[PDB]
Amino acid sequence: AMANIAVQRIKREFKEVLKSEETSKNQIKVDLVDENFTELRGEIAGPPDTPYEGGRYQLEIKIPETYPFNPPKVRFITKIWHPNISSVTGAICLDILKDQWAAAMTLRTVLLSLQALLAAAEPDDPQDAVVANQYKQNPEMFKQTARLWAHVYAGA
Repeated sequence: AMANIAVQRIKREFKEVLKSEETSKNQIKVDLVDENFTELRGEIAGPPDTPYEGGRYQLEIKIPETYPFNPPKVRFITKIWHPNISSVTGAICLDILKDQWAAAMTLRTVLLSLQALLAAAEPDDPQDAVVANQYKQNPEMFKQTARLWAHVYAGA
């Protein structure tokens, strides 16, 4: 097992996700992978009124031994076309997953923050340059491409 603080935090946070209004709306979900709690599987719904609407995105979530004092490591398993996520690896550019993690944050707020990122790209500080360039230079074709990928990869 992990340290008591980490185990108790993760169990509490799993309960929080289960009991949340957002899971009742089918917006977020977290499931077990191990017999332990070092890897979890997240899922988020594409926010409404975005190219990701209708899609569901699986997330690889790795909990460090130092939880809650360092962030989970999170990657998109489900491929997505977004300026702040690698279209190749699913790697995520988001401050709360690096220098702006706070110990008060939770699995629930991480999932909800990732949804919010889907609704509010920051192309000037990108993860994927090709995607970010298209977002800026041809937003109509960015939208068509992201929608297509939501159908192709995310069940939209």
